[PDB]
Amino acid sequence: KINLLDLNRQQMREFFKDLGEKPFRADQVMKWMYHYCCDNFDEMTDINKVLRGKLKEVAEIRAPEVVEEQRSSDGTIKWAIAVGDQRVETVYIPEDDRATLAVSSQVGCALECKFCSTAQQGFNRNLRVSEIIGQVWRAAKIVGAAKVTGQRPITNVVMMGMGEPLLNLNNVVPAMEIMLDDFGFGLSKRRVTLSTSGVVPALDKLGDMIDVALAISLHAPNDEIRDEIVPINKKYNIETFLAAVRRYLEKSNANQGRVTIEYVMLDHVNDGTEHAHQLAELLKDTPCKINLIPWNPFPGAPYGRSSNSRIDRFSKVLMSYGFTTIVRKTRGDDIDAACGQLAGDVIDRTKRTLRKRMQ
Ligand SMILES: C[S@@+](CC[C@H](N)C(=O)[O-])C[C@H]1O[C@@H](n2cnc3c(N)ncnc32)[C@H](O)[C@@H]1O
Ligand code: SF4
Repeated sequence: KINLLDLNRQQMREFFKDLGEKPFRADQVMKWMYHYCCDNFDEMTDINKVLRGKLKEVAEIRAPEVVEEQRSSDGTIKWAIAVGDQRVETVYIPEDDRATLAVSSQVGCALECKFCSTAQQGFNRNLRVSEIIGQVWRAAKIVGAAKVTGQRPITNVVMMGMGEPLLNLNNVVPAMEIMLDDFGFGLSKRRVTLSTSGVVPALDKLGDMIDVALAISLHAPNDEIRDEIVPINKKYNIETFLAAVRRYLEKSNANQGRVTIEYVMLDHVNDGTEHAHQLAELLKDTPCKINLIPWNPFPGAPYGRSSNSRIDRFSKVLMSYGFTTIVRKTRGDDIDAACGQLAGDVIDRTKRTLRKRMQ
């Protein structure tokens, strides 16, 4: 069967057209899928029985299943999401004004950032469209669909889970189109954020095919430090990445002329005042919002979390130059906040297979 979660509205309309139906019936079906979090054609009351019969025969609504769940005391929910044999993560982060979902793009990652727990695993495969938007669907359902509960479950989506989004453009863009779509999750392009370590050629391509909010993962004042922290800097350095960001903003207006800059705080690597000064000079031409993220530790990594006093000094240096700097609050401290810890080692795959036999 065709999984309807793989399709955007354009593709959803043409599918129904081959079924012998008028375009807006696809829109009507999407609405049941995303506004009500429905995966059952029998539950769709305002669709005629004939159309309902065609859909059950050739189509399915199969969302990724939750294999594990962790609820924090601050509201943060973290899920291990099954995608065939392997596992990926999805984190729900509730706030006062916003509700943010962290979605994964790939199974593992090939970019080997030394401060990321997914790096040590290595890359396995990219996710399908259904496997990316189905994280949102599944999260929305469990949290509570908009037209079921009355309140939207998810107001903000950030592609900051496992994987590098820009190395999966073919599946990530259509999935984001569904997030943006009114018959999908009806999100503003300000509320859909793609994070990237800096795959420059792909970033130039992203701007030609969609307009969403960009956030860059910088983590360094210079190229000498970033070669160590973020290996892709060896291929596309900071000034090549910054120049690519300006080219994107000339096409994009989701950022409103100001790119988001992610900057993790690692003990005595990139958190002294001398790094803040260098970073201020670096970005003097590029308008931005700087998010200072405290490093969530995990076993194995050769780094420590930066003391909050050093984070304040670092922040105040940048604020003196006139940069808008945000110190991001840590979420899920009582649980595994570290990105990629719940979905653990690769060898569990075999141990899961023996589990199902004696179930
Ligand atoms: C996991 S990456 C995925 C998207 C993209 N490849 C990127 O690097 O931006 C998203 C963000 O998670 C953050 N991150 C990854 N591992 C972390 C860790 N162990 N502690 C704190 N932040 C982490 C990085 O700063 C990065 O900006
Ligand atoms: S930080 Fe982003 S790019 Fe670097 S390894 Fe982790 S997921 Fe891949």
